[PDB]
Amino acid sequence: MKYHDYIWDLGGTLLDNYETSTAAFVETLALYGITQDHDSVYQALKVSTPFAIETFAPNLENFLEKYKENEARELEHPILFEGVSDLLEDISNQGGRHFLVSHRNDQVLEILEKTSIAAYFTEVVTSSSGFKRKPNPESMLYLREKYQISSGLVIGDRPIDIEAGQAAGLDTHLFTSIVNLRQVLDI
Ligand SMILES: [Ca+2]
Repeated sequence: MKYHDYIWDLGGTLLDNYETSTAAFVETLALYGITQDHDSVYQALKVSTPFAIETFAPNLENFLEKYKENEARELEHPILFEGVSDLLEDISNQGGRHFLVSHRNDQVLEILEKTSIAAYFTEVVTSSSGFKRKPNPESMLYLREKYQISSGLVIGDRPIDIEAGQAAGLDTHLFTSIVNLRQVLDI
């Protein structure tokens, strides 16, 4: 068991936020009589919302407003990446601890409840903890000190996650899939 402590990222790592957003974006396009495929919309949103709108909905009246309403509805039932809860469990079964660092406010906590993974986290750091944003290592150094982390892995989907982890003296994993993370961990 290579690491004891796991410092997670939510969006793009545990939470498939682009899936719920894609569902909302595709359904909003349909209101205007427009069909676009899942994979194109998903990739466009991963670039940015302005890119997705300029690409697929540049002159659709009230599109953003309606899209955001549909997205909020989708997020009544957020979607984790496939296999997340089983991986969290396998790690916890070996005595591992899970932490979460987010730049978002305390809505994070609602998402963890709705997806039934709140029980996994020893501590969830949100913006209300007052720390600087990644890639600044402040929040991960706080966790390292408070929880006396000697064997920690920082998992996130973006460069800033890796940079924060490195600057905090922790090993990192650039998340692409749950299966691949399992392969790296032998678990
Ligand atoms: Ca992320």
